[PDB]
Amino acid sequence: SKGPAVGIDLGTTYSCVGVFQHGKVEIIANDQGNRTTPSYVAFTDTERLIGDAAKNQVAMNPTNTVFDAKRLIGRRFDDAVVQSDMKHWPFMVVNDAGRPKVQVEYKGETKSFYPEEVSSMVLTKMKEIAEAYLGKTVTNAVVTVPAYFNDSQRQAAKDAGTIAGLNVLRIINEPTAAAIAYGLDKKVRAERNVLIFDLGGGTFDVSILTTEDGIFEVKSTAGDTHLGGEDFDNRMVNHFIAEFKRKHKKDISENKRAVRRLRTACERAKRTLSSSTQASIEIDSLYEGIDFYTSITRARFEELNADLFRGTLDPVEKALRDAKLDKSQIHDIVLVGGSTRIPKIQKLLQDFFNGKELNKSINPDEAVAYGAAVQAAILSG
Ligand SMILES: Nc1ncnc2c1ncn2[C@@H]1O[C@H](COP(=O)(O)OP(=O)(O)O)[C@@H](O)[C@H]1O
Repeated sequence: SKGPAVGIDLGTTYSCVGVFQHGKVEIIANDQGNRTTPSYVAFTDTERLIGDAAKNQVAMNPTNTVFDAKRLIGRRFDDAVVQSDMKHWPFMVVNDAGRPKVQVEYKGETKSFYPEEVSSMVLTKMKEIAEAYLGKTVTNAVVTVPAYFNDSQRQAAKDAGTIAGLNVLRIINEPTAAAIAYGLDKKVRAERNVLIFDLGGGTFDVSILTTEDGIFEVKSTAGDTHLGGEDFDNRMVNHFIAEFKRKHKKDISENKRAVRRLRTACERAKRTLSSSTQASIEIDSLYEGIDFYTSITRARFEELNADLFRGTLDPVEKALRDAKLDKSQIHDIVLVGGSTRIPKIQKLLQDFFNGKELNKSINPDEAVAYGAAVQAAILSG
């Protein structure tokens, strides 16, 4: 026997899967052709679309396109963290005897779903993707939950795998995976103090990790659970909403769809802003048939979020305090999280540790997956 054993990075927002076949951990590409998937589950009149095609339909299907599934998993309905977010989603999360589900309308009927199977649904597609490129049925996986996950959330995110059909070997911490990606545990026989800076698409996770000879210990976590990628897009989306409104003197705001088209355009823009210094927002017949055609500077950009971009440096210290370690004591700075591609966030942190070089060679949206797959081979039999 042998069996392809994949490591999956289930995200909050996006999830990436990857395997390591003889020598390299290759990161299973996507049907549309991406190294990701946005963690989106949609129910319409005909079908239930997971992955990308779901995310694309969220304007034209608001009330019945479920997402941010990972924020519910683990908690009971009467929890605080659910009560706050309950006021921020186009769908409905209800209670069923203390436990929550998402109520939506699937193929004309009205059904309800338990977080672990909304999150399972993603795994299922994530499952298929592994099968697509490898050419065989994939049963073994290793999943990533953040450091702040308690048994409740683990036993659920473990359960998303079981229900997906997956036989989950072990279930590990994101920050840890990252450190393993870089082989920071493959060490040189001293003690190790490592730092993880995930800056997701919705979550800012910071961790300071001690490797005491081959083994990790999870030291101190920290961050803003509502600061992230989308927020950055919101500042852009909020800006152009203004520039256009003032260019024509016609406000778009309360137009659910006009809003989204710009949205996805600001996203596209922001990403290239990490290499190029100029973005180009090009949306045809946006609103009242008017076209929108403009640009945004990388300069202009960094100043839009500047208040937020800058502020992240704060938890770095804050963990480092609880961690009972000085800036210097860290032997590794690992840039995990997609958003860490923004060069403004990069230098801010690189300056913060005073010139130190940053561990950023692997694509900050994959990284947590890379190890997930690696830690798998070891566990693979
Ligand atoms: N080249 C890029 N430049 C800037 N931001 C990016 C780039 N690529 C992706 N992002 C952003 O990073 C976020 C994705 O991080 P994500 O993959 O969700 O982390 P996790 O998987 O830990 O949730 C998205 O909001 C996306 O817009």
